[PDB]
Amino acid sequence: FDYTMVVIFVIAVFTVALGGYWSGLVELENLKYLTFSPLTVVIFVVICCVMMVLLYFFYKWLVYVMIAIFCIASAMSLYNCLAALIHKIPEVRLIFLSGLCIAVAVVWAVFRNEDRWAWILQDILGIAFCLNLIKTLKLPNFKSCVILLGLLLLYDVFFVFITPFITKNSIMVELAEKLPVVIRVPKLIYFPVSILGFGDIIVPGLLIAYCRRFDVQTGSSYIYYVSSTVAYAIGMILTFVVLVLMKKGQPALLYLVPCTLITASVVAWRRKEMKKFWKGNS
Ligand SMILES: CC(C)C[C@H](NC(=O)[C@H](Cc1ccccc1)C[C@@H](O)[C@H](Cc1ccccc1)NC(=O)OC(C)(C)C)C(=O)N[C@@H](Cc1ccccc1)C(N)=O
Repeated sequence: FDYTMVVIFVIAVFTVALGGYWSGLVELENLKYLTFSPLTVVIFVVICCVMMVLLYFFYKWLVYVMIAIFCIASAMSLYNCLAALIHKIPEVRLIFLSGLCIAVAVVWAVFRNEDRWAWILQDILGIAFCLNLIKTLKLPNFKSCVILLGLLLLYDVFFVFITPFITKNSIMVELAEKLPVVIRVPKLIYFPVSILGFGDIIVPGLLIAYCRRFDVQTGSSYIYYVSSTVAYAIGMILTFVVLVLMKKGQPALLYLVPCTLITASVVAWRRKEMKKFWKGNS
């Protein structure tokens, strides 16, 4: 047990409970986006696998390409999130916000080496990126949710567990000039860092976004969203316990997808609404 492990859990739940909640907020005003498809989901999974293999085998230039793309995407996402937050309280303001965001992104790009104090910048950029990507990506129905979660679960478990049995080098032991995707937090006793991927925040984030959208659509207030967030937090705690008591790295998707899927299925089945929750309205 350590204080750092608490901080990662708070970040991984605050920015998923807010990413999911915010998704339903725009849904409310619509009733007054790149929707996925099962074939599209499979294509995205295959492209993710190919991208990961290319990252591992062509690392030298792929790291710089990923840093540049992540910097631009995170600057844009931070601008969008800050503009959305400021819009509520009563353009030159947009230009100033874009300038501040690009200044933060440039500072992060030029200060990626010092791990003493670049982790704050990387955490803020990652939280903004995850929030924006959860808001903008909408799933059509629970079938896509289940297919994507299961395919990612099998893919990630394979990549982390079966790869050591063949490759002489786990692939993720090299993937975490480090990769600009993983969230880095040093030991918060005096400042050896922890790592949490963006997938743990995004994929259950997409499921919670869909749950909140369904909440808004059907009429129920907070049932599915609260249930999914509670199960996601319990999954994070269980993953942390298993990681500490196993002394090895652990694929969290393994202790996240079953919990979230089971809780969503149970909460949908208790009300006899599985068919509607699975087909997708309209
Ligand atoms: C909640 C968290 C604690 C769990 C964390 N596991 C993880 O973060 C998982 C695997 C991983 C990632 C990076 C390094 C190792 C292992 C993340 C893993 O599940 C996802 C899979 C995924 C999901 C959706 C879409 C695409 C991919 N990985 C992912 O999103 O892609 C990258 C690698 C680019 C971040 C972990 O095991 N951390 C260990 C690993 C470690 C890091 C540093 C030193 C020693 C050991 C730790 N003790 O900090």
